[PDB]
Amino acid sequence: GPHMATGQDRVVALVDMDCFFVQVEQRQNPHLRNKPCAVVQYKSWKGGGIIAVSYEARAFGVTRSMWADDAKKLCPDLLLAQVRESRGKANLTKYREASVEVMEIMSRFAVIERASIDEAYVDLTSAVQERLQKLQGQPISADLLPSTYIEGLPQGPTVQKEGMRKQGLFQWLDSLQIDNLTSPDLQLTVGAVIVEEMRAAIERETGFQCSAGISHNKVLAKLACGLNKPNRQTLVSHGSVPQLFSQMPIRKIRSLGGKLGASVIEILGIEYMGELTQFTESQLQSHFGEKNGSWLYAMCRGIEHDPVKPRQLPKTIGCSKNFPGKTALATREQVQWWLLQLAQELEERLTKDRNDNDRVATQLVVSIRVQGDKRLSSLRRCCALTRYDAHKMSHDAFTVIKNCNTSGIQTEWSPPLTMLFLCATKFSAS
DNA sequence: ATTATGACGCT
DNA sequence: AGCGTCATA
Ligand SMILES: [Ca+2]
Ligand SMILES: [Mn+2]
Ligand SMILES: [Mn+2]
Repeated sequence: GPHMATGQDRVVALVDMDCFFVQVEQRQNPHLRNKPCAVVQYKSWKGGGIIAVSYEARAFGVTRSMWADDAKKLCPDLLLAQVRESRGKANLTKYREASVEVMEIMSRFAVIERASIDEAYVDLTSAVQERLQKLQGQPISADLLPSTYIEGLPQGPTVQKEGMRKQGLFQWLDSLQIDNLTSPDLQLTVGAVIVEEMRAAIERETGFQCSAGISHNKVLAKLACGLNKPNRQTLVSHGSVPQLFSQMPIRKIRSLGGKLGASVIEILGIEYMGELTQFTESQLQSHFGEKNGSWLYAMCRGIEHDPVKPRQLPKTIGCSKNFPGKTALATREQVQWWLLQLAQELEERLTKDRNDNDRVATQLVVSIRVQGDKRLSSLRRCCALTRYDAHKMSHDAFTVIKNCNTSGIQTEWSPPLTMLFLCATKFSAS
């Protein structure tokens, strides 16, 4: 009872941009705004591969991973924007730079953890405490939460969407104890007020809309964020977790979308996150290991302790290209040319990074895939990265992989290469 | 013939 | 270190 940790010590948010690469292209080209549209890379093979889709286009059934030619079958008026191509490959610089815009705004409010190109976690615990003492114990108006959903509400004893949102919010605010500076529900609510402000700032200063989740930890904040996309934010309280989890497929929780999650389902014979509560911590540890078992035992009760890491910049800078089917590299001159292409983009990004961020990478990782291998990567070798020079890096990369050539002829490369990857790692302050 | 990334876990 | 898992546009 009195000693049962409830994992309600923190306020954590996850902010995720809506249809992010699409919004980047729509800002640039006003003709794409408020239209079914998607972002595509390459074009020759089946119209190119879709990597982002506007909500108008999702209404037609267009999804990520779809070939654009196939997407056009569902949505003949689908508009497309192409990823830039430089040095023979897709170049994602525009989206990386747009990401920096958003991350710098978020950093004004709190320490952030960059979790992807389009999302970051925020630990708002301290900011909430500050805002609470500022408020001087006066109630929180619904007007301060104009885009917030309270998950699980309304409930108990209007047929429009916005009507339902306000009803739930009213019920929530009506129940709040604003006299208690330590009530977790109140702390989450103030957290949500700050996130409204953060999200307003992002939209004002970039033109980009986003969604957000506010809860007591990262996993719940991430889950919350997706519940009412686009352009809305969702508060998932500790108390909302039993009902929420009672019909929540296990694969929906971050880190359980793959083999581990499938094993939880198969081994335990369950489907929903809430069903995990019936197992002892030792039982879960027996099946899924010490770390996973403890994590599952607490997570199915809404509790997780993974900190928001103070890290706004990516830890690695990498350049990758596939060479599918018949385009696989079968000559040494081919392999060397593409290593140079990759190394030149890497040099460009590394030099910008050194100037912007006062650091230098010290290790070069080289990875390849060979025709036939189901694995995404076939071989990964590291060497020293001592100078930001594309010609040196590409020569070094070749040196570390050249023994993979099974061909007796050194001019030929066998078996052909279907992927090259160069990654700079192990940064030090400079 | 989704592709281009990027973090973190295991041994 | 090299490999695997899981994740996101
Ligand atoms: Ca997003
Ligand atoms: Mn995202
Ligand atoms: Mn997505």
